[PDB]
Amino acid sequence: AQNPNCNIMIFHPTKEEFNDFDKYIAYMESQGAHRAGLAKIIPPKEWKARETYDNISEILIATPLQQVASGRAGVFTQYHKKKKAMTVGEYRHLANSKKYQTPPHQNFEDLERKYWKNRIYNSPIYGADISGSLFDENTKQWNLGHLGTIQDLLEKECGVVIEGVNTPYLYFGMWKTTFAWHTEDMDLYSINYLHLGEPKTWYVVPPEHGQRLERLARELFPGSSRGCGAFLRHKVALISPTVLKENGIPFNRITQEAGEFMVTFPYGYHAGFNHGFNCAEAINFATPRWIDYGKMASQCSCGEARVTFSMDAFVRILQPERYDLWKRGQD
Ligand SMILES: O=C(O)CNC(=O)C(=O)O
Ligand SMILES: [Mg+2]
Ligand code: NI
Ligand SMILES: [Zn+2]
Repeated sequence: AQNPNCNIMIFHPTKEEFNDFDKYIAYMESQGAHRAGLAKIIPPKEWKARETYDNISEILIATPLQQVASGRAGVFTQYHKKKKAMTVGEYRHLANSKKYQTPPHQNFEDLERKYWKNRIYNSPIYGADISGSLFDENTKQWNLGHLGTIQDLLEKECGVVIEGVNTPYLYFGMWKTTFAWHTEDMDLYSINYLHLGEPKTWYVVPPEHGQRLERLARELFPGSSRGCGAFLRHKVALISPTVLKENGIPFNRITQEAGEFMVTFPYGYHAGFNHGFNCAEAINFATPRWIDYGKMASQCSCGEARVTFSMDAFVRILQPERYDLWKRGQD
């Protein structure tokens, strides 16, 4: 069995191997990449996402989210407080202000330590989940706005045509902005390109061990667990590496830099934080191997998780028994 210790693998495709996205994902899997839950892909040196980032300041962040924490330094939840709209250029200035800028530090490790020690005492503002793309239309390779859609994959595998579309989202981050422990909707893959700015640190639990993380989370967030049998779908809970190690949960960590892709694999729980002002783009995708994960994915039916239009058909076709209860939570 390839990659049996479930380590995060890093790939360096040539320009020729960068042509066929599906083929390269399948290649990574042949080498065991999926066992980690997360892989890094460094594009060939010839490749570029676009010519420059000099003209992005007028993009609008209609609903910036202030991430307010509750709990203890290693075990906390976050809620999102909506703020007034601002442009990317306004957000970048805010991120660089004395209140929100990255502190002096020695290296990524020192910064990680400062994050875990101090995150809860601050409320950073995240420009997350903005529909759009920064890939130039002429970029032909690994262009997240031109991937095959999940609806087309389900149709190809299962023969059923369904409604829905699949488009990318932009994330504008600052120091301490945080993504809570989660897997993707319907335990899909995700792909994330860091377009510009400061790094993003990731933590991941191998898919084969995801239920260990779920059991710990039920213990650590006991009111939340009573409220919902899949509350990590709410994307609000954080658990530090120190706490995971204390409880024997297998995981790995890696830092993504500007110009790099990350791929998360079906049912690979992940969480992380941004080092300073940055812009990432991400989208969900599927392969034939995903179908069995989609069929088995947990669902939030308490009402909190509230998701996209396109999830309806996935539930309806892959999980018909769950459909009626799930839809009541959507309505
Ligand atoms: O970048 C972020 O804030 C969160 N991204 C992801 O969870 C992903 O790309 O799957
Ligand atoms: Mg602009
Ligand atoms: Ni994700
Ligand atoms: Zn729920």
